[PDB]
Amino acid sequence: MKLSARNQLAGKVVSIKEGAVNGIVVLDIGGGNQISSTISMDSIRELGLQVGSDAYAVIKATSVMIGID
Amino acid sequence: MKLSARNQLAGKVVSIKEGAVNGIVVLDIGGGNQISSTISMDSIRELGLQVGSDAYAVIKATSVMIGIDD
Amino acid sequence: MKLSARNQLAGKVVSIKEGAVNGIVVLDIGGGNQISSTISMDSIRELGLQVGSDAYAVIKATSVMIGID
Amino acid sequence: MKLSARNQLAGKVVSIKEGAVNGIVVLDIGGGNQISSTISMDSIRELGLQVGSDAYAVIKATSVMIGIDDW
Amino acid sequence: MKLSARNQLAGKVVSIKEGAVNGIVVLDIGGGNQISSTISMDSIRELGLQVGSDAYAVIKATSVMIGIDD
Amino acid sequence: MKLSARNQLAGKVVSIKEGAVNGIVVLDIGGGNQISSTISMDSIRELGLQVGSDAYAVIKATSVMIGID
Repeated sequence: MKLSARNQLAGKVVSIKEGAVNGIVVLDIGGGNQISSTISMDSIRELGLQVGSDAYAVIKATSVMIGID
Repeated sequence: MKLSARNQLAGKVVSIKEGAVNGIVVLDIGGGNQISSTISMDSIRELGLQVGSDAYAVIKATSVMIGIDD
Repeated sequence: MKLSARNQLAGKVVSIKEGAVNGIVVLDIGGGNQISSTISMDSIRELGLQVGSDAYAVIKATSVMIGID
Repeated sequence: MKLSARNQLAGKVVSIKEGAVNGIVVLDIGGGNQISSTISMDSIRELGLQVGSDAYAVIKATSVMIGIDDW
Repeated sequence: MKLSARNQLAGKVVSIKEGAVNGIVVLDIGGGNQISSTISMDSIRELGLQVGSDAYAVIKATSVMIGIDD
Repeated sequence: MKLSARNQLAGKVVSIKEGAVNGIVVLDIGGGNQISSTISMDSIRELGLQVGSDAYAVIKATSVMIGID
């Protein structure tokens, strides 16, 4: 599928924290940056994610805030 | 403040699209990646954002989905 | 791409209201249900959406509340 | 209460997966579609939800993305 | 309707900024605190919101971040 | 950091329910209102949250719905 979400950042899975109904996936997206994603365990299983998998961090623009020092 | 949001990514403002009550800020966070943020125009003014400003893209972990190739 | 979002509902575009930076797309997903989506105008153009387009309403499970009478 | 959320879709609870502080509720909203919801266990209990309960999937318009096949 | 959203804060409408497809509603919830809401212009009209209207700010718990000083 | 989030509500922590990857923090912001926040356990620990902590409820404007009687 092609998605409206303005942010679709390729990266490699660095870690997966398995929980009860959710888990947290950490992706290395390059440039020294990592992104953490809290999603359903069903989705982690259905996408076959494991440490080392290639994936994307997907974020709708209305979910992104801006901060300054 | 220090925020619980797991994602706080430093970058430089590449463009700002001004709208009616919202605008869209694009940040270059390095590594060839950019992040687009849709926030209120009031916040854009109050934070003093301009093209070239140093800023952060801040994203709660529960807002991030994972994708894989087809 | 394939997405973790638990909700990916097929439907056809019934209307698009254009704004300044955002627009509102209404999708008929059948069975008398319609979904309204508020997204960037850039995405609306990039996905080539028009009245009648086939599309999907995509919703992260953590964005769905449950209500009762 | 009347809510601003543009999406308020009636359906029946088909399943509830209990987690630690959250659970996942699945609603059959008709037309062969289901909606899955991740909400607090406290709310699942307070709303008295069970398999067979009548409910609504409530989604703010700004939370809905659009996808296409792109073929 | 009854909603699972764990946050439902009564207040009075102090201001409405109209936009193109969205507007921004500000509620006085008391104690010197205000809540700003970015919602569709359709909802603002359909709910009959005006300066002075009694209303509620409704927020899903997964939408709330926690911050601290320093 | 300074954040674009239009809602930054001072309060004191009255409860913490720990989960597997998330926990739920309840902040009393005065006037008889309490705000519940579902965030990662990592964040709860990293912010040093305990009953009695001074903190802020931070909410993006696009996450706030309006309801009426």
